[PDB]
Amino acid sequence: MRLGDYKALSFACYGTLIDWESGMIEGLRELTARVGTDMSRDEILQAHARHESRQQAQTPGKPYRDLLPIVYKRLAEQWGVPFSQAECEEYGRSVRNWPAFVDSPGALQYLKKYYKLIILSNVDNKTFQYSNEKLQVEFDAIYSAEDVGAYKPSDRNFEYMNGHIGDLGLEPGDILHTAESLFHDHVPARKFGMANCWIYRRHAQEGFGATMTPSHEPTYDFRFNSMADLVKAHQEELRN
Ligand code: NA
Repeated sequence: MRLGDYKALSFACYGTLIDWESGMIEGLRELTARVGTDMSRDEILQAHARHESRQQAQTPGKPYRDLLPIVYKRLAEQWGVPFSQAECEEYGRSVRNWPAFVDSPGALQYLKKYYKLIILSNVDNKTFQYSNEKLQVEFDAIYSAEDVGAYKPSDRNFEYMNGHIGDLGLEPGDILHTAESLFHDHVPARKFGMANCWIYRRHAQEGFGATMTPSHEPTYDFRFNSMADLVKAHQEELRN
């Protein structure tokens, strides 16, 4: 069972290629400073994961940049600190500052040589253009939550990808779904019978950070601690 068996990789973006945990810690810094209970990073991320995934279910058609402001409000109210709508809206704009993992641009450019690259992302298209600039690769397709009308882990996102990859000359069995989030990506990927590759960005950390804690952890065909390690295993495959 080999990385080279696939014509395409489908990538989650935020948490896999973009360091959204660092990004949102920064975007929430003013808000969490108001709380002054000195919350740990992961408590902030997990609190965000809860309000984000629930609001994504509540208003699946809402652009991510308009959804995160509601998450900010919910966090502020849960934590019991004051806030303004203007801060909420600004937090939804902060995605465009969320930094790439440093191995992402180089890894994606390497992978581009060997695979069509597909994005399957919990994001709106306007926001994602900024992330794509940070990533410095051309994607063969970008299937976003805005396109879909729903957020991962909804079935609709994978259905929407499967219904469009024919335009790229692909079938679902050609695609290795590559992602960090067990909850958003690997549970549904397995439900759709996709081969999957877990980029275990949190290998040296505890718990699931900005993704919901899955009750039934999914299997995965490949696992690597980083995009760099995915590339390393690929180069090794070609050596053999
Ligand atoms: Na994403």
